[PDB]
Amino acid sequence: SHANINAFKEAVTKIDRVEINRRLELAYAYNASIAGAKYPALKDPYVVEYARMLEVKEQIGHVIIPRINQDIPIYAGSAEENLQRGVGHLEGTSLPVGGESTHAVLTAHRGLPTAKLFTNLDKVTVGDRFYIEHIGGKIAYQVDQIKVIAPDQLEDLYVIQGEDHVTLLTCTPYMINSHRLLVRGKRIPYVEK
Repeated sequence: SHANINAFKEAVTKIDRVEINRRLELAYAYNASIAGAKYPALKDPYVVEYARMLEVKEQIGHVIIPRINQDIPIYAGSAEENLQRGVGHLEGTSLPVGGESTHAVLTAHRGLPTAKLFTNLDKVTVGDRFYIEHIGGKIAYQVDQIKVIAPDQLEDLYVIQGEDHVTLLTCTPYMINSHRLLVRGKRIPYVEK
């Protein structure tokens, strides 16, 4: 739950520097591929192996949003039962390891009584930060843009060359769900410790 986020942190440091690196390289190449593409077409999210190099205890990292006090693991795919445990990554977009010309897209449900999750995302504001902890470390984002789009539209979801973004996508307005809320971070250097 919050308990399988620790399964992550701990299991990671049992993987040695070399192995970690090899996996990271695979993710980078995957991202380079997407960078250079010409367009995947992204099935709006409303097994999956594409991100195995990143998977540790069936998760690909976790995401921390301080403003809403969440720390939620991230699972590959927008799969139906995975969105009950945490955050799903939209296949077709960059893998959430950052780097020049990336754009990862993460997504989560709102208003599940037990989970919570992205329900409180509307409370997030340009200027807040959020952080992504994956096999090779923590990376940090600062919300530069906030947008509301019809589900048909996706142009905002694609890689912007030269730039490094992560989008936290959810449905909106609350309990109406006719459009999508996009909360966009822009990479900043990590300095929290």
